[PDB]
Amino acid sequence: RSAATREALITGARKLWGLRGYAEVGTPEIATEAGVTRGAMYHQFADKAALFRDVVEVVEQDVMARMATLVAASGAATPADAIRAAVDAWLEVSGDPEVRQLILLDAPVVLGWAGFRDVAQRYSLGMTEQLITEAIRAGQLARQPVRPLAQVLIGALDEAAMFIATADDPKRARRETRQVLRRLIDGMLN
Amino acid sequence: EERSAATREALITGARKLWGLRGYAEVGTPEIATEAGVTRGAMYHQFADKAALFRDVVEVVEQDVMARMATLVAASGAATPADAIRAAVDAWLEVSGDPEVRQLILLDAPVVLGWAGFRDVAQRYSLGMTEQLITEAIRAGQLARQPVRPLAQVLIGALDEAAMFIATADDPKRARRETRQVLRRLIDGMLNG
Ligand SMILES: CC(C)Sc1nc2ncnc(N)c2[nH]1
Ligand SMILES: CC(C)Sc1nc2ncnc(N)c2[nH]1
Repeated sequence: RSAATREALITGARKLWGLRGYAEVGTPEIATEAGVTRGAMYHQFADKAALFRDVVEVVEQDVMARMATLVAASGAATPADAIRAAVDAWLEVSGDPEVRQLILLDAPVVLGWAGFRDVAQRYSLGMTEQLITEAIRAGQLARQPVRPLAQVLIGALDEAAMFIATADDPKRARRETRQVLRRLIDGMLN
Repeated sequence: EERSAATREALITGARKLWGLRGYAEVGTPEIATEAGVTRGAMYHQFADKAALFRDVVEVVEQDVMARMATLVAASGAATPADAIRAAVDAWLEVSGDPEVRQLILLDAPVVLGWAGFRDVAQRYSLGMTEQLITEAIRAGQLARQPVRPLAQVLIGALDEAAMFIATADDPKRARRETRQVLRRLIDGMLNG
């Protein structure tokens, strides 16, 4: 009922904002894409930013699912190779035009830095801490505090993706950034 | 004329002090005018609104952050580019740990300036110094030849997240010790020297 309306609105908002950006699409156009009235939409979402918060949750769930599948697919043989594949998986997924627009460009603006940090960490800290713990257990990464390392790596990878997202030559930005991240990772791994 | 130049400096000083202590959201422009000893009319002549005064406060705070980083690196006695990078990382944790810098740069500025605004300021102050330390290390053979701007950007993201993690940690003393250790391991893995 309400759940059907909310799911229609989130789907339509993800599609249209994914293509043209948060700033360029109003709630009435999203209501039309979804097949609901303005009244029904206003009942479910106070304002545009509330609908965007639910869009970011569903997109982040999909980002983390896709990254897990690419890492499972990579044929990584050790925890060190799992971390290298996880970095390749992030650059691949964050290079999706919808992810670029909603997560890398719009979410930091609409959510704020604190908001974006909270979402990024809520979705990514667990996977990141896991990869670090497995590398430490396999003797391929120095025993060190896991959470601070995970935090710093997430900040590095988020900034890498945002640099590529806004680069004048994104093809070259991506190749050069991937080399930077490999050197950084490889200096930690043994 | 001289009265107005004095008023502008008094407002920036008083706003920096009070917002530094209690946060942007907790201090209004009337209290800042009173602190500075000027009328609301004199404050309104200098600053269209509260956020315009905050933008000028961020500029003098950022100038002092970058000056203090340069001072702490000069004071380290670093003799090589590699040792200057190690000193610069320790200097950022020290400077970003100043309670006024924490409150105005790490907490208030992203909110008041917005994302685009805050990133533009952060880059204007930090990218130059960072790229210079990287170029010197590459020239000295202490860092592999590579494109400078992508490395600078990734390291700035790492260092910004380190500072924000300490700023909001349950135990900031421990967060800072542990973050300093992981950043030292990270740069020592990349530096030939
Ligand atoms: C996969 C991780 C090693 S890196 C990462 N950064 C992120 N930022 C925003 N949303 C996410 N899901 C992120 N994941
Ligand atoms: C230059 C390096 C220590 S990293 C750095 N990130 C920053 N963010 C905001 N304002 C600054 N001055 C910053 N410096």
